[PDB]
Formats: sequence, C-alpha cells, structure tokens
Amino acid sequence: ENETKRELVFKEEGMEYAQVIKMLGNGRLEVFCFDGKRRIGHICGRLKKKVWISMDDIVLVGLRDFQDDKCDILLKYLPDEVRNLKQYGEIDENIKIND
RNA sequence: GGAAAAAUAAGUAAACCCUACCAUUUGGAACAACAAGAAGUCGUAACAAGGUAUCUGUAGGUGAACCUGCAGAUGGAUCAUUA
Ligand SMILES: [Mg+2]
Ligand SMILES: [Mg+2]
Repeated sequence: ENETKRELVFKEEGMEYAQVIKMLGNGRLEVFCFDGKRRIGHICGRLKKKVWISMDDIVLVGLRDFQDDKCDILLKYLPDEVRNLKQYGEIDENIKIND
C-alpha cells in the first residue's frame, strides 16, 4: 500500500525538516524543527485536503521570514522517504518513526 | 497749609498646607474574560418517542455536558371513548 512514487524532496532554503510533537486543532500542531527550534505549525490547504497527519510523523515545513515562531506544514514524508532521508544523511539517524 | 518713607485697624484675597468629596483622564500589584474558526482531549446533553419527551422556576449533587427532587408549559410524541 502506497501513493504513487514521487521524488523525495529535500529541504530547500527557507524550509526545514520537522517532527510532529502534539496536536492542537484548527489544523494546527506543535513541531520540533531540526533547525533546533520548536514552532507552531499550520497545515497547508493542500495537505488539509490530501494527507492526514498525526503524531511523530516526519514532515517538511515551509518557514516564514517575519514570524519564525510560526511555520507552515508543507508535506508529510512516507516512512520509506524518511528511512531514505536517514540513508542520504539529511536528518539524524537517531529518530523515532512509528507505523 | 501741602506731602514721600515708615507704621496702624478693618477688608478684598492670590498662593501653600490639613480634612472630605465630585468631574475628566491616566499609572497599577492582583484578578481576568468574551465572540469567531477549525483535523486537539473526555464523553454524547439536544434535534426522531436522540433511545430516560423536551423545556421554565427552584433546590441539591457533580470530570464534562448534565442528573435528581418538587410545582408548572406544549412550543408534545394526545385537539378524540362511561357501556
Ligand atoms: Mg470539540
Ligand atoms: Mg447548581
């Protein structure tokens, strides 16, 4: 089971990798960013449609210049995209991915 | 005789204190909401006889809605049965 293979997308400049910490509501969450900062993310209008996100998922996060404290949830990683990220050496090898 | 200074008595009374207030703003320890939205939590009170009909007053209980007592209203789920 999976949605069609598409290229694992990396953190471009202005984005950061993140892991979901707790659930807020109104389509919001607290994320731990691999920037090293906690932020409060809002979920994309795109993602609100397609991909349901939950706790401890690994997500890509589009950042904001002005408010660093808020960030936008960009895309969710499939656990395979994640293990691949670890392979590539983008995100640290000690991280908990749950199924 | 006139008359400056200086003094005198009573008054007008500014300003500064003490008391007690009113008005228009304002600083403030300590408390601390409300409306809107939705992919957080616990349950499911209400809409159907919401699965114990709701609802009003009151009173008591109580994670949460709510629950129970008494009197009341159909906005009721009855306009209606002496033989
Ligand atoms: Mg809710
Ligand atoms: Mg009470």
